[PDB]
Amino acid sequence: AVSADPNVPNVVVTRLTLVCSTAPGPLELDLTGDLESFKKQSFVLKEGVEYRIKISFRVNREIVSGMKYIQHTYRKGVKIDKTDYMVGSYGPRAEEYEFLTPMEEAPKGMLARGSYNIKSRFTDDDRTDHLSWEWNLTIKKEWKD
Repeated sequence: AVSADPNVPNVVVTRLTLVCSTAPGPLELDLTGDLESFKKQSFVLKEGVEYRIKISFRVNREIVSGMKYIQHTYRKGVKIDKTDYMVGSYGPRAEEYEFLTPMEEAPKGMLARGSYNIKSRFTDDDRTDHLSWEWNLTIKKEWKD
């Protein structure tokens, strides 16, 4: 046999980047198969840093007009705030795309320092949900020192 039905998906979060003004670098997270490693590691940051998010996703099936990027800030198993970032429509033609969110200040404060489990659900207008994972955000005071 020379094939096993790879089930070519339409739109799925290929990778996740995180740039900033004083960060160590664009943290890249894997969102293809090895996702279990997310709960094993977190993202170190500083008290409420203004960082942007770059989502990447392949589109080789149909045009998904109405893509959305949600994210629930879960704390110790307790959702405290969640929002939906409208990405935009994307038609298949070559490879994935590179979305970009504005600088989002994280939670700051002496107690704000710690790991923050987040719930991101990659879906569209309403047809269905492309993919969703969970990663913790470890806040700090001088991650860039």
